[PDB]
Amino acid sequence: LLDNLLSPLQVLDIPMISWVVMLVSRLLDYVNQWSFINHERCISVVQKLVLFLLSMDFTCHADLLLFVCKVLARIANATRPTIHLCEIVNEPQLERLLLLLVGTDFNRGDISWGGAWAQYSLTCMLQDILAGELQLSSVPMLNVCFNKLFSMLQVHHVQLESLLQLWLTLSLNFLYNANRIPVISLNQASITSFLTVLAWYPNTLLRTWCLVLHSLTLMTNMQLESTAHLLVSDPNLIHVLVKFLSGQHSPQVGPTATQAMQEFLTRLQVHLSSTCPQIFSEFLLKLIHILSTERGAFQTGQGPLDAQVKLLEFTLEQNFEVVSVSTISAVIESVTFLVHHYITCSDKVMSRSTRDQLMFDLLKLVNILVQLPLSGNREYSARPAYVADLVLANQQIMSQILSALGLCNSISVGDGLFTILTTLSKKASTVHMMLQPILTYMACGYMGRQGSLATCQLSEPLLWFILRVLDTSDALKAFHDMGGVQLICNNMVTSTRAIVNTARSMVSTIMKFLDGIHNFAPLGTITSSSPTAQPAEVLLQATPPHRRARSAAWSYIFLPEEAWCDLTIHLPAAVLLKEIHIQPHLASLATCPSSVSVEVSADGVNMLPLSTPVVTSGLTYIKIQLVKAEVASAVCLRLHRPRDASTLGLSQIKLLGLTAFGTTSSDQVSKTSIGWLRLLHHCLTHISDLEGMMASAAAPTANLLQTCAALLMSPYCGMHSPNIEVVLVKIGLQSTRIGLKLIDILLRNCAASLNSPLLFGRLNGLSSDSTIDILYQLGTTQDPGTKDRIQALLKWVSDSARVAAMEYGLLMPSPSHLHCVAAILWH
Amino acid sequence: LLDNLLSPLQVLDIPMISWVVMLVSRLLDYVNQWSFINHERCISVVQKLVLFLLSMDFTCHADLLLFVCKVLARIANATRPTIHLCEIVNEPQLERLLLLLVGTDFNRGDISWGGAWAQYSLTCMLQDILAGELQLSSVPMLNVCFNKLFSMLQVHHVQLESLLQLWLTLSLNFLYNANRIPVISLNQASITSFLTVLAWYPNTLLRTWCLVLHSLTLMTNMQLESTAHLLVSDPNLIHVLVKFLSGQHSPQVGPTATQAMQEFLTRLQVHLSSTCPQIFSEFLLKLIHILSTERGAFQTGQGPLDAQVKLLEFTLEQNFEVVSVSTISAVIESVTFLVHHYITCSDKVMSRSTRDQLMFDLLKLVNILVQLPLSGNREYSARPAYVADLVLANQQIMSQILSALGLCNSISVGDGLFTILTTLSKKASTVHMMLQPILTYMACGYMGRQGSLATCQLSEPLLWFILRVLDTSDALKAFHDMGGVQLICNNMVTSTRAIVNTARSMVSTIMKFLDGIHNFAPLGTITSSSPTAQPAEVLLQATPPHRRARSAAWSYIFLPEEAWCDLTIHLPAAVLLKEIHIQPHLASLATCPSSVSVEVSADGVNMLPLSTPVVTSGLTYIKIQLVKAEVASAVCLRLHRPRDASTLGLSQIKLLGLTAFGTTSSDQVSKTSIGWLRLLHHCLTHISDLEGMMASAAAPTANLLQTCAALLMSPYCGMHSPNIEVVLVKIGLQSTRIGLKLIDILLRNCAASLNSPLLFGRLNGLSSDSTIDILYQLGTTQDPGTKDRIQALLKWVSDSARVAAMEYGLLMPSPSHLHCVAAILWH
Repeated sequence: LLDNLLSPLQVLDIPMISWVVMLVSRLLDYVNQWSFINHERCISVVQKLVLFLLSMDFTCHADLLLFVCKVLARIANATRPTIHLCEIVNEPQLERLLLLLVGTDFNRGDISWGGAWAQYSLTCMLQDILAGELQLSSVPMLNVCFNKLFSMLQVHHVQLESLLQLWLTLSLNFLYNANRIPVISLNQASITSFLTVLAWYPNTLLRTWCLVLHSLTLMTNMQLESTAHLLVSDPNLIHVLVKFLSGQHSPQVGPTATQAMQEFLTRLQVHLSSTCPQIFSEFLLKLIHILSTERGAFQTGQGPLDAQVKLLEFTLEQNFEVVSVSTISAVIESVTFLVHHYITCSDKVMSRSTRDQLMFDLLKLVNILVQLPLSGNREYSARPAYVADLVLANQQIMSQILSALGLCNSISVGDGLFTILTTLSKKASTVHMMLQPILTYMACGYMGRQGSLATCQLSEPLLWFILRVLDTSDALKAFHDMGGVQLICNNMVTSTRAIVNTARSMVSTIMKFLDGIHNFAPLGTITSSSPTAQPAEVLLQATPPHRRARSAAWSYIFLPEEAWCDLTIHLPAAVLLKEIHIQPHLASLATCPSSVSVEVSADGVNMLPLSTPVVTSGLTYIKIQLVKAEVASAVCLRLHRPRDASTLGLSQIKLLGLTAFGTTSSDQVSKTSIGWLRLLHHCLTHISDLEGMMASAAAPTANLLQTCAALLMSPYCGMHSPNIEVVLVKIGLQSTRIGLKLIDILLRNCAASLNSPLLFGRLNGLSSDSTIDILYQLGTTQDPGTKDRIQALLKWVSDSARVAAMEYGLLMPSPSHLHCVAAILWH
Repeated sequence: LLDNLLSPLQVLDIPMISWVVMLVSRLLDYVNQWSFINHERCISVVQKLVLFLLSMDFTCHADLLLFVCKVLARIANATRPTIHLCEIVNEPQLERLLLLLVGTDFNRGDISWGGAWAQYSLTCMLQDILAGELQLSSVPMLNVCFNKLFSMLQVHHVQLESLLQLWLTLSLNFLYNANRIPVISLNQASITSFLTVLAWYPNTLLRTWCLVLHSLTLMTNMQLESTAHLLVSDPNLIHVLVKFLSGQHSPQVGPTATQAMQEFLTRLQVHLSSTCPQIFSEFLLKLIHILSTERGAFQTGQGPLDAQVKLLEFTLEQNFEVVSVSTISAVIESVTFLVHHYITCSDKVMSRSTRDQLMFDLLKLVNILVQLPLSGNREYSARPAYVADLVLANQQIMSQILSALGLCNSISVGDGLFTILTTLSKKASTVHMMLQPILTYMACGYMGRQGSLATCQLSEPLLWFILRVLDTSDALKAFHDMGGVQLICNNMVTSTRAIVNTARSMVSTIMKFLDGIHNFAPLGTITSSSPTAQPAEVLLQATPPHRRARSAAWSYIFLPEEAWCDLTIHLPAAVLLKEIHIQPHLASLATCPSSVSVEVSADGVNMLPLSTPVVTSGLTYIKIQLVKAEVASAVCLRLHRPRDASTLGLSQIKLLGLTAFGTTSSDQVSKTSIGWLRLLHHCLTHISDLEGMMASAAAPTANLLQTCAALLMSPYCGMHSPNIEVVLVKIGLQSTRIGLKLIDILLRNCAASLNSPLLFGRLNGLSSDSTIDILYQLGTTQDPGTKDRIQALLKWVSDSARVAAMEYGLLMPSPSHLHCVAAILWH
């Protein structure tokens, strides 16, 4: 009946056909993909049903199409030798059929031919018929058709997303699995056109990308040169993966997309492993280089951080043997520049309640790369020189790394840099290779500047690294041979001139005599630029409201056109602001500001934003820490209207910091000259057998003893007094002349002998346990100068006596130093 | 006393000096900027105090420095002829003093010389001394010094941020104001080096930018060629403003930075207005072009949207006379490409609870630009041709605009495009200039493709535009002369072949006989991949929990390493999912997911992410609307851990959509061929005097009447039946032959005479009010064909009679058509 009703296709009574198709559908379904709807004569009727599907125009209706598809599938699958797709259609028919699903003459993006239900029904019918099959195989014909469909992407005759979805659906035979061999084999031209289109494809949304990654994965599993090789060897693959990784939605792509990318890369690695894994590792390194280069995704903070971190994690497990040194060095250089920028461009505030992980993973990758042995000709990682040597010889890379570590303080990004530098030192061909960049760094100031008072930036981490490099006698001897001792001694003198001591002295003491951070908000006065706003004085109260206070202490009603509310807190006097706490109304977190822009005014008149607004939606407590404490007599909080409320509710605002003086006034290597002294102490003491040499290198430098004494008589600035004492004794004893100079510095004139050192800050002849010990050791140490030393000591005694019988050192001899001279004579 | 104590500067007893300085400070303060601390001999002591400040090294202490600064300022300001800075210091001294504040040998980024309090005290002292001044003026000397300091930026001897802060502070005399003339005049070399450094400066945080903008503003107010001209004429200014505008923090810069940018641009405009405003307008257009070009900020969705919108708003108020046509056309082209990308790359979901404003403002700018008169030589906007003409002649721009409007549906971005097109038509030199791009667009398919069934995308907005362009007789005549009637008629036939009707027909009726969107969540089964998660079935309940329910209906405890929780809802059958509602626990909005990644599965096995995760922190209700309804038998919600909680709390999840059939199964121009018919009706009816011509152009096209009849007998698809009837009568009457064909189509064979039209879908001879009216009018209209028409009518009667005495049209004559023939004979 249905056969005869359709016979005109090969006048139609569409109403009678409809009744019959519905009846036949109901009978066949009484005989899961079709729940949404709730053997030669068989070939005849199914062929006619396909013709009918192909004949449907605007006079036909999608709802009938659904049943036609359902019945077609069910009949194909009901016959003993299942009817194959190649018995049902021919090539032009199959092509038109698939174009109903994917052609741009039938589908206009959001508008699909026959609607979503028709698309779905057609797909389900094709899938059912194929599955029944999986005499003549239909796969050859599907291959022809899909290769044509892929050849049609470049001219915009086929929609990428629908083609991919369809090819995935039909080739999976139904759950996706990254190890599946597609039923429908695409040819090399298809894969190439696919990559080309993707490289230029402008509208790649996330669903499209997930389809793309799943399909690339399955393509790698096709027997086409393997497809994995074709793909990785194609320049377009890098463009495509860069587009993907370069990106109110979250920047992320979410776990499923990230895992899709991982599965793709894993499949590439696996297919290339037992043949040519070097091109895969080189592809990964080229990719990372592109992402890390200036104005690239990593540098601009673009793209799905989750996918980028996953890429780095995957890359860190790869074997980089037989990789070109050019790509390795390119990635090392881009990465070191990137991480240096990252550490130097750090935001001025921090709010918490990650890109660090990405930077750390890149530094880990660099660590892996610098350890690779080089080939004989130094062009490829091998498998006794190393990539490390090329890096050490690169002055710009080493400068960037060392200054980066110089900007770190006491595993993180700084730890990553330390690990790299430690590796570089272990892998350096010679200790000189490692020392030369260190010495270059120590010989210049900020960003390689020169100048009289310009000296390089030290940090506890960088210092620890240098000490590790200077750990062996061979390293210390080389350091000496390259003029390192003179360099650190000069740097100590210079840096001591170019810093003022921030440790409190007697001015702070006189202030205290005249009467962990502290909340100054309660002392403040709070205003709003809005004339209608509720008085916010309650926000300043030292004691917050109860964590269940049902009504926000303070509320702001936004006019429908208002994006920002402002609250300015004027303090009675400037303070060193370190943190700003904002407590939103916990009971109604929808009224929390979506973001907060902090401006600070030192003079309390000219406000300056601290940073870009911090995102605060979803936070129960907003803690904005100033990385660098700022002098502030006023703080303007600009609170952005909540995402999902017209009122802003706040409980408390705290402005935490320190006063200059009073009770509320509560990395030395980075802020003082002490790091140079710690280096000098290490050189003088670490390898006793070299002390002599080091002392002789150090003793000549002008004003070194005066500076070291100054550091000795300073409040603790990151070096325990005994080490400074040891430095002073070893230099003072390395020769008689310097011994006399040290005695004169301690007892008589301790000042330096606009860029010249001065050391005016200390009274002459002051004594401490340290100077007593030093003088005792100078007196009682037995060597050629001992006599002269005693002599000078006795001179200072009689001189003092003489002045007393009538130089602040001589008008005010320390009783302790006199007693020390007596204790020396006694011994 | 203090003078004599300091006399060694020009041995120091720093303790005695400290006591004295503190006493003197207390006496002077008993005789607001210094609250943070709580006349030739005068020149002598102040000079010595400056020497002391300059002599401070690590043996001196910052706390004393504070009082030294306070006392220095107070003494300078206490003497009758205030002591001027130039009496206190000389050039090298002043330079060192300022370098204490801004030099990189004394300041290391976060580490400042003497600490924040010392920096502040030094600044306050300089400001106080200057203010007292404002015999010899100190301004010349400050000019020298600051020009030197700016010359020192390029070699990294001066920190940009501190130099800018200091120059701003000192030149303002204290509240900042964009109309202030700086006290300290910088020279051309300074401004040039400033711009150069800024162009390359890698670490420009927001405070740096605010300083930069304030200082550029004030520089424009300096009498240096005016400084405004120097700035705008400098290529670096564009690089700098692009860096600024190209950018958990909000992408925005906040109101203060945005206003700083506006003030800067306003000052540039004002300074350049009465001299050379064309270079300023050209600068604005070059800037916008750079931001809008491919891979630029606007295109990549980067930078402070608030500042970018403010830039566009500012630009929209400028006069663009005497601007080069090259820059105008460049910006028009980049902007049209951008907005086309924007409309075509729209996200697949939408969540609400803006970049549109930016796109709309760019389209407004384009609208302003296309209206500019051209100079005689067509190289510069003038002040009777227009930029509009150049745009109309640009095929790529017109294609992009028209396809963009083709993707819009019934002021927004689409309104902006419509406004532009309307302007282009009003400004076109001739109607042909406007019609040619329309006709080109109508002659091709998607992205200019060709093909048998490929036809262009129409939309209600684009259609309205075309009708407005075809409003006059001159326009309709030209449209006819260029073959537009034949084009729209062919397009109607073709598009009708290439679409299936999605309107419900009798299959939906039979389904209903066999028994605004709907929540299918309650029918679903919900699971989590986490074995420990609480059963989430409560989330599916049709009825939400009370809006004050104190305990989340469902909660998920995140393991410390878990970023995502997942909830998969399997539905009993596929549905057309249109929306996903997620109700978080309103009482505890801290437990709301920070973001939600929706995956949908049509087969309920293979999940595909819909889009990148939607940001949901701060939302009281999460409504994710699928722009394109998707078939879904399962939905996987991946909820991201809250920003500030280890538990996720949810009240309800709804999955709203439609079933294919049943009770729950509840822009035609874009999805049908009707737009072509609305155009044909407009051509045939709008200017009665042209009807003849139009009809003669339309009547020849093959299968046109069959298609128009098909559309007539279709369910309403965006065209009321009377208009279709008018089209049919006018064509059928334009000649006797076609009249006979129309009679045969209505009474006998209505089917078309894989790309050929078919129109199989309709029984022959069916009647409606419309066909009755058409046939009546054909019969009773008096003209040459009338007789033949009656004749054919009578033929159909007797033929029918004859078949009855023994073509479905003849075996089933409509009683209504027979009666209509009788009513015709009677008249």
